[PDB]
Amino acid sequence: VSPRPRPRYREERTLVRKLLPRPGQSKQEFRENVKKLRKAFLQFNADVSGVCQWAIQFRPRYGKPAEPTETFWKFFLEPETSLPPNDSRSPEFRRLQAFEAAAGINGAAALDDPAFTNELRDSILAVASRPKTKEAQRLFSRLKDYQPAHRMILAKVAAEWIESRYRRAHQNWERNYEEWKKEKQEWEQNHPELTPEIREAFNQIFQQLEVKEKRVRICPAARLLQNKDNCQYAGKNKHSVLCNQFNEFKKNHLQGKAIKFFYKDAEKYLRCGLQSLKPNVQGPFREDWNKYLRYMNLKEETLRGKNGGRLPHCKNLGQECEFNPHTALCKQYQQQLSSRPDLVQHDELYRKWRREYWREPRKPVFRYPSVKRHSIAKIFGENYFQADFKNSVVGLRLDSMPAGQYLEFAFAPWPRNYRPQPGETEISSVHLHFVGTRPRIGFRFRVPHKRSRFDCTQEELDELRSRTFPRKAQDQKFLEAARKRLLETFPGNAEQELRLLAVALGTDSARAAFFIGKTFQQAFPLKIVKIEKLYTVHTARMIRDWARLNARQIIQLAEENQVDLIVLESLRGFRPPGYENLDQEKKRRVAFFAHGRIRRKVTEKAVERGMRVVTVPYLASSVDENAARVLGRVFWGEI
Ligand SMILES: [Zn+2]
Ligand SMILES: [Zn+2]
Repeated sequence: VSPRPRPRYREERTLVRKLLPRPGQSKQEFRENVKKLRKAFLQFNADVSGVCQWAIQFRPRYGKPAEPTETFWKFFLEPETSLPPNDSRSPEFRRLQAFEAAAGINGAAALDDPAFTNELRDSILAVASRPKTKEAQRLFSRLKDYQPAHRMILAKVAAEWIESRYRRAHQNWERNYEEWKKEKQEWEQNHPELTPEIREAFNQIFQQLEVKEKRVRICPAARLLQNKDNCQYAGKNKHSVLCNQFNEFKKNHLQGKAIKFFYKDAEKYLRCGLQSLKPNVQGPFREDWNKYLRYMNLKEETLRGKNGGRLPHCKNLGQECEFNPHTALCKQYQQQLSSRPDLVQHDELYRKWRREYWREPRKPVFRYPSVKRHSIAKIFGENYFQADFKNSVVGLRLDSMPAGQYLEFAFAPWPRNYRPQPGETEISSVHLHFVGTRPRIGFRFRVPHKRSRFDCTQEELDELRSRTFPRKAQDQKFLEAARKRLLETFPGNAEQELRLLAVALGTDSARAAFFIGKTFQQAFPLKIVKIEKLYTVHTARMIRDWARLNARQIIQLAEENQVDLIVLESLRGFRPPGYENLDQEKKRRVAFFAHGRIRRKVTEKAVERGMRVVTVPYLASSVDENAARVLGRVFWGEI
């Protein structure tokens, strides 16, 4: 039996508490002690980042031959899959030994152990034989004089940082990239009129302009050819300012028949005079008119100027505007097309291609842990801390400070409401980070997942969605493989007994549907607030509170009905450019982020409470809320 990969949903908790002055100690003592914690936090970031800078040079490069360094790369990241299960030592200790050999902190002697394959031994030699940058020599010169336990922690935190951020995202991207290429080739074979020559022509036009966006914010080629003042980008709501203004005038100051016919009578008036109006509206018109000239900032003189008596604005907002001139970008495109009338025909088809197939999905780039976002925490393990939950005091032994000696702090007491009380768990480690200038400590302890009735992991359902079937065009294949995996690993008759909560998120109201097998059993109230309310892409993140709070309601309702499976709805696919006022593409982008966040929190909690999660595609319809029940039938594949 070849050993299995570590879980991604970890069976562990960290409770974070503010570090406080210990009662009877000067603000100055605290400050000097907090200064020592800050220096150790920053040194730990420097050390992990240094290890990452060294390790990341051996990442496999897409579509290239495996380097001889690759086995060491794979092992550093996930040592457990290459070691014997009956190893007397931990994968963490084995990683330490491989790292020391590969970095020349030690020799290959430690690697004579049969725990290590020859492939590993050979890969580690290949790493050690390479010249080291000055930076790596400085890092290894420093780490050589650390205690083994601190080096082990460093290696573990760097390896886990790289594996969990970069490597998962890189593996998701590779499959996304591979399938995008197959979908591109098929779309091009099915639309052969968009030849390479034509694509190139448009590509060069959009480079010459300076359009780096997939989705071009430019009037259609053919609208642009009409040669009128009609852009959909220049105004507010695809009309001039005056057209918007007149609409407020018509709601605020006009009444009865005047709301309809004032525009018409004003143009009749301007061209042919008051006596051209019906006798019975001359009176009201006089008043409506001098009011009109005041609410807009218009003179009757200059209005008589245009086309023999015409108002310089639309009469409705429900019509294409002729007073809304084209943006400078609309006009440059128009200039490019005028010397290329051959391209006009293919404008729309080329923009469809450009939105999907001009740019490959972005290959992830390695990111270092951020000090300001406290991406990582300094680890104090077995003989480097003490905790007294009676007097809420903690001792933290810095790296070179002797055994039994601690810097001592109080901390915000463990809440009584917080379910694992210190006495019903064991603290394996304390984790130090800073939020701004303020020190925080995390008490780390193990909580096993409740066992699911499904003999399948959430990690398998995620791999189906992210690797096996990554494209939107593969949604149907994703849902079919997920349903099949879930039905085949449910112990009984899934179609009669599988307990499922469906919750419809987004522009489908706050309703949930409980199913037993394929049978809709009960609809349940669910009090969610929408993304419209509660109002460095931001830092006023009240999404996090929105996500945690709304996640908790979904989980309570699921647990209350001994649910096996939570089915979520993803957010509506992205509309085509134009009829997207800048503001509403920001608000659709906040929705997507916030909803991503609710799904992740519900998933993490669900796996802890012995459940599984599946996110179905946005309910595509072609006036009451049946939506959660429809979502469940979509899962079962009746719709
Ligand atoms: Zn335009
Ligand atoms: Zn208009």
